[PDB]
Amino acid sequence: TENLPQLKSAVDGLTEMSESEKSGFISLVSRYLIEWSKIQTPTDEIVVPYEKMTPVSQDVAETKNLLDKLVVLKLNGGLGTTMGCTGPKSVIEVRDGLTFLDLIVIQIENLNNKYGCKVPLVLMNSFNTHDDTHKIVEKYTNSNVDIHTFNQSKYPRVVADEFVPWPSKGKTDKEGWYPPGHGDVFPALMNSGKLDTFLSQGKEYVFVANSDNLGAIVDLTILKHLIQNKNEYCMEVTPKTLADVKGGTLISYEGKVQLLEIAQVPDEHVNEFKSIEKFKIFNTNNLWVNLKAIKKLVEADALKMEIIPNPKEVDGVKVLQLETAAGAAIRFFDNAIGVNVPRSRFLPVKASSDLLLVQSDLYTLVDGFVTRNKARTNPSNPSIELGPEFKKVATFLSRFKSIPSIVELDSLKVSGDVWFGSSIVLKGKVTVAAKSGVKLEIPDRAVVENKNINGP
Ligand SMILES: O=c1ccn([C@@H]2O[C@H](COP(=O)(O)OP(=O)(O)O[C@H]3O[C@H](CO)[C@@H](O)[C@H](O)[C@H]3O)[C@@H](O)[C@H]2O)c(=O)[nH]1
Repeated sequence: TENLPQLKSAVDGLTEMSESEKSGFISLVSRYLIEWSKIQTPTDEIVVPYEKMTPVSQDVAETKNLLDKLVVLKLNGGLGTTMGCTGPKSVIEVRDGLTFLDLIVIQIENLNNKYGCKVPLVLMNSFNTHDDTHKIVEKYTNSNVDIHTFNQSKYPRVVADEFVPWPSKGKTDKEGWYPPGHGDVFPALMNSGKLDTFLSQGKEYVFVANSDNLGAIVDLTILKHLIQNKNEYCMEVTPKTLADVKGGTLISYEGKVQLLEIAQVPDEHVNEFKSIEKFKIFNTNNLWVNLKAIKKLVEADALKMEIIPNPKEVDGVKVLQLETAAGAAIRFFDNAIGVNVPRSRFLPVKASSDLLLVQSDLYTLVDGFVTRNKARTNPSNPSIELGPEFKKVATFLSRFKSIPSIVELDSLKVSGDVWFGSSIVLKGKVTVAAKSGVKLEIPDRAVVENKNINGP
């Protein structure tokens, strides 16, 4: 529906929304209420190859000067629900009993203890993760890193049929609201005052990343490039692969580079994105942004990102949750670029199949970094697919007495009730399928190479 003044009225009726939230929400709604025959590929001048960038000098002074201007920030608004875990997704243990946050903290600690810098870490969480995060972060109280947190905007989900805020019908508990996407990082950094708290200290850029992307580590070649070339925004993209279905690509449109996402794509064109031909790059959501520019553009209300409707059905009630993507803000910044980086900077962990990959001998932890085995000569990881039986992390761990060796694996598909013993080795293309009513136990020490195991 589209009665806007009617919508504003109800929004102001919702007392728990702060004034700044009511405003930002109404602006989104207002704007809510793609000539494919023009889409272009960005030139190499706009999307710079990382290998062409100049590394820092041997004098640590240059490193300290750059680090003294930096603030690191992570995206932590999500829960561990997909992987059968309660709490923030960042607090799931990924490698060696260390959580995603623990590894990110170690990494920055290693930076601060290494260079004598005091780069601060900022966590942007959601109401669906704030208090739990608040509790966990205290563990790092004496760590050599200042951990800052803040909550991004809390907006009312909108009932789609009648177009009114769900809280107005009385859905005022947690399921009545939602965080408006990571694009909200810009106004929320302002609303939180952290931006002004960092500007009063000297920071100039924020490195933004998904909390569950293990490949998102600080890269000095990239930070250097933005400083010397005055790039106010840099989006790390990676070559698009068959695995990259759900996400965005960077495109040139109207002579500027911009994120292209599914809502903007005409019906008769959805598989071309999926292709490996038309679009050859894919956003990793590792974003580098200039802080003064964020302040300037948020206060001027310039960040007009495309809306992502994300519809859901809760308790039966079909609702709409309008959101935005951080990468879509790239078209509003000056001298903005994409940098095409190797997939080692893009290791998302979204299912227990990814944990199998990261807990196996394909990787090891090195000073807080999940480091790929170099004995793996072929860059690509093995494709791993596990049935629902492996969905909950605890059940996944119960089903692998030890994580099997997969350095020599091309692909593993597991289905049905399957339990694995310790010290197993898997090579090539492997499948294990237990039929209904059957439980399959892979004994300890088994070597499975290019085999289809369909029963005892
Ligand atoms: O309201 C929200 C929405 C998400 N997140 C966090 O944002 C991160 C990214 O979200 P996620 O759903 O994992 O990914 P998408 O938003 O689908 O994609 C992002 O990340 C992909 C790289 O993994 C890029 O290709 C896409 O351009 C970029 O939008 C996660 O850590 C979330 O915790 C928030 O902080 N707040």
